[PDB]
Amino acid sequence: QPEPDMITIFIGTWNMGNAPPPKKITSWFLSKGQGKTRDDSADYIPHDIYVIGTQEDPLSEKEWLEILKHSLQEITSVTFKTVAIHTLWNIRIVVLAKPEHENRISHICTDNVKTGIANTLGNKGAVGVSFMFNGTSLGFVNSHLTSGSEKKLRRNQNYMNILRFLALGDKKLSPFNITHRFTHLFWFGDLNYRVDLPTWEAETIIQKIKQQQYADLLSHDQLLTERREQKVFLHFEEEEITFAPTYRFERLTRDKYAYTKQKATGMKYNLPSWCDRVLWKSYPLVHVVCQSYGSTSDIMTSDHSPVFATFEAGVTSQFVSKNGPGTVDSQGQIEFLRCYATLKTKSQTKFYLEFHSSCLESFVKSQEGENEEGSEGELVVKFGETLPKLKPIISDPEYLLDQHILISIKSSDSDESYGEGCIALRLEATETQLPIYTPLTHHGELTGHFQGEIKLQTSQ
Ligand SMILES: COc1ccc(NC(=O)Nc2cccs2)cn1
Repeated sequence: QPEPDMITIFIGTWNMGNAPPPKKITSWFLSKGQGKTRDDSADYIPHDIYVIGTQEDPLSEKEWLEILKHSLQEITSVTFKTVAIHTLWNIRIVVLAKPEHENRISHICTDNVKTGIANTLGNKGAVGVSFMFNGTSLGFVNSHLTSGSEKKLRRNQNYMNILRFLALGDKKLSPFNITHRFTHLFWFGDLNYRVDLPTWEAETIIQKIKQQQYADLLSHDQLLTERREQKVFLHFEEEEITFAPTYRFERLTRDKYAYTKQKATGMKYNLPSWCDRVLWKSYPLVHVVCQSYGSTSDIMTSDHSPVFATFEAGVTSQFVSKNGPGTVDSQGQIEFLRCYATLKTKSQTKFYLEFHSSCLESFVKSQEGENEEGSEGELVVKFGETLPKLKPIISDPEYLLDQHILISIKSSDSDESYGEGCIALRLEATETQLPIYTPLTHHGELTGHFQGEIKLQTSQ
């Protein structure tokens, strides 16, 4: 039975509004309702992995798992296996997978982050799950960020705390946060970004929604605008939104947005907003295609509608050769030529590189680079032709061209990373000098760039 080169992944996010769900929620898992929806002809075809994020979830783990499993069984006639479940307060993540994947899934990690301090610590934060699916690392984050139209900066701070402190994936990748640890990272939740229009425009916004005219609303969505200004979710993707705002509804119908200030809202307006989102970040040149992104119309127990997104995602096999794993394959090598880092830092320490990859036995430290002053005030760290030759464990091009090299640039003085990036080995040619490039980030913010040339030797 051959190993897959693709899987499909369902991502769900639902703020349940502290209310139990209705008896039928199959529309969510079928990607039916508004937006980019799934074809009826696929309804019986199970996804490989279902990842369910809830917020304001009033159920026990047992109660929600029973509902999820019985839902998927009704749809697919498959009894899904529980990969992981993790809850922080009323924020929950469930990962289910087809039984045939049980022996493909390993290295399961869970963690949470609590955001805020004192007043603002006690209900917001994130839960996450990571695991290996054969040769491919998968990370999943469900976050409930700070609420309120006037708190977009707080949400951006919540995001940075979550990506710094959520401990998922391979702990040997010590310079790297979750935005570099995974082949595919999915980040979803009640991100709580609002449509930033005046309160007086509430009825005009409602009109626009009834006409399915979302363009003038999305142009004011705080998540889109903050992402355009590189304030949050740098280097993440989001499918185009073609569904109505998923908040704030009167419960038990979808006919009414409940936006007016009430004692129950702390006298805050809740203009219709796309609070409930799914974003992703995959390593360069790995296949990932969003095949649905939408909201249900028929689940009305909460003041939020459920959101679904589905993806085709490239996966690789757990490669064995006569040589690697447990030795090198002299026939393979990775060379870096004419490489330099450009850093936004004011620091004048010397820097070195670390090269991390599951195609290496262990990470590789470079010699210190040569600092020069760049014209426009920046630091340029030149490595020229000094970088070590990397010795992959397997030289077969079917393996090596699918791999990635994580790069950290570190201070000689403090051994702290000033920037992290990723280079694909999915090259146009082997035994040929080719340009490479990655932006460098630290704590998920832009700190520089790394560019140069690569020369990859495979067994072919
Ligand atoms: C390689 O990482 C990425 C990922 C996405 C992108 N493009 C964007 O982020 N485009 C956006 C327009 C407005 C908000 S965001 C570039 N590089």
